[PDB]
Amino acid sequence: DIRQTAGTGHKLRLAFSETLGILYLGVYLHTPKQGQFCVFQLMCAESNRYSLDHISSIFTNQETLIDFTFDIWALWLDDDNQTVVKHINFEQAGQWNPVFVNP
Repeated sequence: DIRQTAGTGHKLRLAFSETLGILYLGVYLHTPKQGQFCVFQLMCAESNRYSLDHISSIFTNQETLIDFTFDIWALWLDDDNQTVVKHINFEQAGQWNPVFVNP
């Protein structure tokens, strides 16, 4: 899936939140067009078993993922040492903001 950027397939696939509940995850899927993300709930119970339950099936980004912190920060890699960062507010809805600078 590397295309022209050899070694970029090596990336984190799983992020967790800093919310002291620790109750949900972010997961990255790769696709021919740059991937998707999923969100899962974690339910813990007196039955002594933990459930991992789907919430967000799909989520759409842009450049080649380095790392992500899940509100979902996405940090991306491009050629010649280039970068882009993106935020998305999710509510099912998505508001998006990227990074671009011309100096």
